[PDB]
Amino acid sequence: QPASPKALEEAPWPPPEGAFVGFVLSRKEPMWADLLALAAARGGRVHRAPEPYKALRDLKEARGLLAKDLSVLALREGLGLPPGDDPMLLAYLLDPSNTTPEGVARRYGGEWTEEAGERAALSERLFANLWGRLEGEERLLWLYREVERPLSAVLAHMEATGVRLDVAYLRALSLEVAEEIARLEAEVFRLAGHPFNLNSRDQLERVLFDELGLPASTSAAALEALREAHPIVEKILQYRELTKLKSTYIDPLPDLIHPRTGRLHTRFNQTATATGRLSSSDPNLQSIPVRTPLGQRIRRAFIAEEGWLLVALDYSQEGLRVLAHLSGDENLIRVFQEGRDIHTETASWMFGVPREAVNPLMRRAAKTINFGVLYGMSAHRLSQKLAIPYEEAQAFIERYFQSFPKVRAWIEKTLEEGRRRGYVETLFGRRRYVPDLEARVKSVRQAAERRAFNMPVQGTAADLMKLAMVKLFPRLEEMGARMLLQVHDELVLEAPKERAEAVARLAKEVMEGVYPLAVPLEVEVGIGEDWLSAKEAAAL
Repeated sequence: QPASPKALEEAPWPPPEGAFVGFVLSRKEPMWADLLALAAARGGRVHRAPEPYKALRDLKEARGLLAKDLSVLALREGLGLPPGDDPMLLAYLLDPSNTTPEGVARRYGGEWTEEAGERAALSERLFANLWGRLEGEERLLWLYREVERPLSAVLAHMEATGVRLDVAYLRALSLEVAEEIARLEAEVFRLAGHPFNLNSRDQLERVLFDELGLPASTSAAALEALREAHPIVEKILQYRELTKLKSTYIDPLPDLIHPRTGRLHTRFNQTATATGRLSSSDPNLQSIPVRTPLGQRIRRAFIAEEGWLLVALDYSQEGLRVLAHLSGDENLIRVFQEGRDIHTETASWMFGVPREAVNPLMRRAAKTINFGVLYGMSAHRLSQKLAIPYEEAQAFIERYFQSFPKVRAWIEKTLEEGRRRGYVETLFGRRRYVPDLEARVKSVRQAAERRAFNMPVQGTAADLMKLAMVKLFPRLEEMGARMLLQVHDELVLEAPKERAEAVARLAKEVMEGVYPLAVPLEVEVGIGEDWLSAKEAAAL
């Protein structure tokens, strides 16, 4: 028989100052959860709270794994318990593949279990280990102290505060989408010659392959191939598209209004993504359509409290400004410095015509490359998007890199340094490991290259936004305003109607002045009763 493992020593609540917390929720969403257990740990000693909710009052901060989530629940219960140290944040800075407590425990030692005392002891141990791993990493430590750890309190406020929704609007939008779905379904039935359950894979296989005799398997991948093969496949794809938007971004939202707050509590996570951008859940704001009429309409459902207004701020051409800075391209920097329309000025440079001779077609081409260049868009993709011959796409790309040669040089150098070193870095020194740059299979290596030279751009953009949020938040609290949402290049605030103007102007200032680049940062801002209106004002 084996020796028994060391047990945690246990002492009475409350714990001493600086203790690490562990906690178990009834479900993962803290705004919707019951706090089932609360423990704290210090120097191989664990303190279990007899009634969790009362025990929160004894803590000066939430220090441990998922600290932000405990802070959100505290805020829901009317208690201002700020998140402090969280080993998830350390692990994520060490390697952004570290996104879950179970993964971090597996990698760096211990085990993520369902018992609050063990989670408290795990938190303590993980912090010690990961803090040790970050010794002599000055830039990562600075990012931790100045961005990541303060940002966790900002995220707790956003999630706990939530956003008001227009339920009547959402019902009206739902009906409109239902009408379109019904129209498409009816067409599909006519083309098939009989009704069937469109959502049934078996029934749909019969129709496509056995009845219509289309080439032979009913996945979204499969139907994409056949999209042009028969008019019915196009209709099925649209039906699936609309059904998904309705069931993902429209119908669930009213049920996510919390009965106690009357608001939707979007869940924000700062250790979830490859690039370091913040991610959202319930809803995933990033997946709301941007361009389509339906996508814009969903944002009209997000409204301000009575007597308040939303303020929507967004960085203009954030990625391209970062690329100008990182590449040091003199021509690209000059475009931004001189403050003229970036895409027009780009077309002028590209086509060797004066800006006054730049036509819509030229501007559209310049704009497509200005966005595609960030992601490694191929000449083939460019030719498809502009509906021009491949050869002409190639010519445009050459004109672009003739105008902006250090952009091409920067791309090449980033991949070269990435191969040599095994990682790429943001401006603030966040590293992402990119082992597939040396992968044999050409397919996978090019996909890796695109993700690699994008990380400095999008990762830097994320860093700038996160620092802006950290700098802005206490100024907003002073003014009696709120920070609600972040997605893409954009930040949404809520302000008392009479303070909305002053909030907008201050937020624009803070965001534009967050960090000095070789080019100015530019932020557009709009004010409105709903998010879509605020965005429409900002684009005006």
